[PDB]
Parts: sequence; structure tokens; C-alpha cells
Amino acid sequence: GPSVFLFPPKPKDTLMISRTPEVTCVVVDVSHEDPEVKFNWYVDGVEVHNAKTKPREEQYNSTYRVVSVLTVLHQDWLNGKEYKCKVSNKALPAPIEKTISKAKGQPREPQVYTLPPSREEMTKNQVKLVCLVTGFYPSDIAVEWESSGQPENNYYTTPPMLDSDGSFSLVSWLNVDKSRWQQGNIFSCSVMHEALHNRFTQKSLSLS
Amino acid sequence: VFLFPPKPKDTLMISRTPEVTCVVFNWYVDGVEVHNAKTKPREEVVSVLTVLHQDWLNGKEYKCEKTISKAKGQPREPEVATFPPSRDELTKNQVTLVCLVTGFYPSDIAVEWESNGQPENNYKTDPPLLESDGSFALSSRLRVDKSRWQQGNVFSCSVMHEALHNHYTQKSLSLS
Ligand SMILES: *[C@@H]1O[C@H](CO[C@H]2O[C@@H](C)[C@@H](O)[C@@H](O)[C@@H]2O)[C@@H](O[C@@H]2O[C@H](CO)[C@@H](O[C@@H]3O[C@H](CO[C@H]4O[C@H](CO)[C@@H](O)[C@H](O)[C@@H]4O[C@@H]4O[C@H](CO)[C@@H](O[C@@H]5O[C@H](CO)[C@H](O)[C@H](O)[C@H]5O)[C@H](O)[C@H]4NC(C)=O)[C@@H](O)[C@H](O[C@H]4O[C@H](CO)[C@@H](O)[C@H](O)[C@@H]4O[C@@H]4O[C@H](CO)[C@@H](O)[C@H](O)[C@H]4NC(C)=O)[C@@H]3O)[C@H](O)[C@H]2NC(C)=O)[C@H](O)[C@H]1NC(C)=O
Repeated sequence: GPSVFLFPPKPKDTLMISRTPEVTCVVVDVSHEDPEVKFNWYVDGVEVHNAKTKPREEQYNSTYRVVSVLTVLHQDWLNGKEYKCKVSNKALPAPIEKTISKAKGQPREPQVYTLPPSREEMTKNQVKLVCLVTGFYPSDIAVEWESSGQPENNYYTTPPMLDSDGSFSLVSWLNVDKSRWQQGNIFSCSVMHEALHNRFTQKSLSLS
Repeated sequence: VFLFPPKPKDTLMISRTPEVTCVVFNWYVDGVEVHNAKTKPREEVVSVLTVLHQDWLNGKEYKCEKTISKAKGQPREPEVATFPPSRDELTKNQVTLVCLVTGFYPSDIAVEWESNGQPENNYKTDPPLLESDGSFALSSRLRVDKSRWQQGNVFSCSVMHEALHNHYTQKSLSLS
């Protein structure tokens, strides 16, 4: 019969209040013989009714995919509320339930440090700026780079790694054209994490 | 049966002994049968094949059925950069040194911190991460007492990789 996957919001969406975090319950392998699907949603076991369910969409393998999207409150997600999606379909012997929530554990604040390039690399046409993010918990985080209020997306970020004290660390580095750096343009590392004051901090660097 | 490669430093340093390890035995180098596999007795089992550094590095295939070999692809030399602590972090009694290693292929590498001939405690090194151009990158972070940093002690990031000259480079830093 059908199967169910339940997807959490992305951390940046739960962390910036102007953004729109959603939980998404997806049902696949819905047959033609029994195409009707019903969703019941619960937040800490209490039924909610504000989900937006899309009509069924036939896939190229001749089964339907049915999607329901629950809008969450940012504070609810961050306070560890459990979101349950129950899926009924007449081909099932019983409804399928799936539950998700934010990673448990005592939040710890990242400290963020930016590191300017080496001289060695400055004899190439690109250069590396490093953002060192340390001491955070849980691992959920967003790290992004920007310049002049706009994204600088030519970066890589290490996945979070466990230190010996139980908290996480990572590095992000941004590859910029060397002329841009020499010209004195300011680059900024933006870190979004539930344990930061206002869930956001930015650290900036430029040449001297 | 699950077959394991040698570790990076073992293939790159000629004084070390690289081994392929077949855990749970026949053994083959590029199809041909070999008979130097020291097996050791089952424990409520593992077989070890000592390999030649150059055979591993030339891409020979080791068969135990699972086969293993070095990752295929043109080797690319790592670039190594070191960063002193942020002046912001200097307000704490621990500070961080960063060694940034980028543009290498294959992923097999050893990136280690040392001072005065000896390994440094309290470091963390990421497993290598795939970049857009097909190469790999990683960072290694050493945490030291501000005391040692400010006193002018010299810290070194040693990197061992097949595409380096002598399979080795060392980049050091200290206060100004
Ligand atoms: C018929 O066709 C069906 C549809 O497929 C089309 O695909 C083509 C390639 C082609 O084949 C077409 O013909 C075909 O029609 C097909 O359906 C598929 O069924 C699979 C199961 O058989 C499903 O596999 C699962 O996928 C999960 C990951 O899925 C995401 O990733 C894929 C890969 O890119 C993507 O295609 C999916 O759509 C899905 O995308 C996510 O979508 C959500 C929601 O929209 C996004 O989240 C939202 O994003 C918005 C902004 O857009 C906003 O940010 C919201 O807030 C946010 O919620 C995600 O961003 C997006 N993610 C991406 C892109 O990465 C796997 O996780 C899952 O793995 C689990 O289950 C396995 C068993 O099935 C198990 O072995 C595995 O270990 C794992 O187990 C889980 O472990 C977790 C933690 O470790 C636990 O949390 C779980 O409890 C645990 N689960 C267990 C044990 O069960 C799984 O592999 C596939 O998704 C589905 N495809 C689609 C499109 O729905 C069908 O199978 C076909 N049938 C036949 C018979 O062929």
C-alpha cells in the first residue's frame, strides 16, 4: 500500500520570524483502485485543522502523490512541540502515523570568528575567507555569506562536527575574486542558530 | 566479508607498512593469486595483506568477493593555508588555530598539528568534503592556551598527500 514521509521545516525558516516554516507530509504509492487520501494533523496530540492539502498528482509510474502542508509557529517548533501526520487510505489495514520534532538537547550558543586570507594564496586570482563557528548545540544551524546586503554564494561549509565537550563546530570558507578583496569590499559571515540572541549574528571582515 | 584499504600515512611514508584488511580467504593483486596474507585466528575473523606502497598508488586492485583499490582520478596537489586566532577570541584563555587544506584529489590525506617535534593535543579535523570542481577540502582546528600562543611558540600543520613533492608539506605559524 501507500507509504508516508514527513519533512521538517528548514532551520533558517524556524529561526527568522518573517520566513514561513512548514511541516510537509507526503504520501506516495496511492493506487488508482483506492485513490482517496485523508490527513489528520496533531500538535502534541491535539488535532489541528489549518493544513493545506493539495489535490492528488499522478506520477509517471501510475500511482498518485498527495501532499499536505502544515504551517508551524516558529516558537512552537523551537519549544519542541511534536507534529504528527496521520494518513488514512482504504488500501491500508490501519492509518499510518509519523511524528517529528526538533532535535532534543540543551541549546548552546555558537561563537563565530572570521579569518582573513593568507599571503601565500593572495598570489592567485581567488582568495579564501574563513568563518569558524564553534560550541553550538543542537547541530541545526544556517551559515551564509554576503557582501553589500547581497548573497555571496561561492562558499563551502563543513558539516557540524562534535567537539570533546559535547557541542558542535564547523568552518565555512568563501572563495572570492582577489581583485574584489584587494579593492576593500566587506564580506560577512551570517550565522542563524536558536541559541543566539535574536537567533542571528553576523561577523564581517575586509582588508587593511 | 567487508574489505578495508590502507590508511593514508601508511601508503605515503616508506618506513610505514600499508595493509589491506579483509574482515568477516583467497587474495589477488590485479587478478593474480598472492600468498603473503597473514591470517589470524577467529574470535568469538580477519585476514591481513601487506601491500607495496607503489602498487597501491599505481591503482592495483586487491581482491579478497569484494575488491578494493585507490580512488580513480588524476591526482591534484593540496593547497595548505594557516590562520592565527581572531583578536575577538584572544579575550578567552583558549584560542583557535586553523589549517585549511583545499583542492586535493584523491581524498586520502593526513593533516596533523604539531609543535617542537611532537603531536599537539586538542585538535579536530573534518573528513574531506567534495567541492564543485571534483577536488576535496577540509579544515583542521587546534585549540591552544592563549599563553602558549602569546609567548611566540611555533605551531605546524603537516600535510601528507600523494600529489605533494615527497608526499609531505609543513606550514607553520606563530605570533608576528
Ligand atoms: C512512484 O513514483 C514516486 C514519485 O517519484 C518520481 O521520481 C522520479 C525519479 C521517477 O521515478 C518518477 O517516475 C517518480 O514518479 C515514488 O515516490 C518516492 O518513494 C520513495 C519511497 O519508495 C521516497 O523515498 C524516500 O525519500 C526520502 C527523501 O525524500 C526527499 O528527497 C528526494 C530526493 O531528492 C525527493 O525526490 C523527494 O521529493 C523528497 O524531497 C523533499 O520534499 C520535502 C517536502 O516537499 C522537502 O521539504 C520541504 O521543502 C520546502 C521547500 O521546498 C520547505 O523547506 C519545507 O519546510 C520542507 O518541509 C525537502 O526539502 C525535500 N528533500 C530533498 C530534495 O532532499 C528519504 O528520506 C526516505 O528515506 C527513508 O525511508 C527509506 C524507506 O523508504 C529508508 O530505507 C531510509 O533509511 C529512510 O529512513 C528514514 O530515516 C530517517 C532518519 O534517518 C527517519 O526520519 C525516518 O523515520 C526513516 N523512515 C523509514 C525507516 O521508513 C525515502 O527513501 C521518495 O521520496 C518518493 N518520491 C517523491 C517525489 O515523493 C514512488 O516510490 C514510485 N513507486 C514505485 C513503485 O516505483
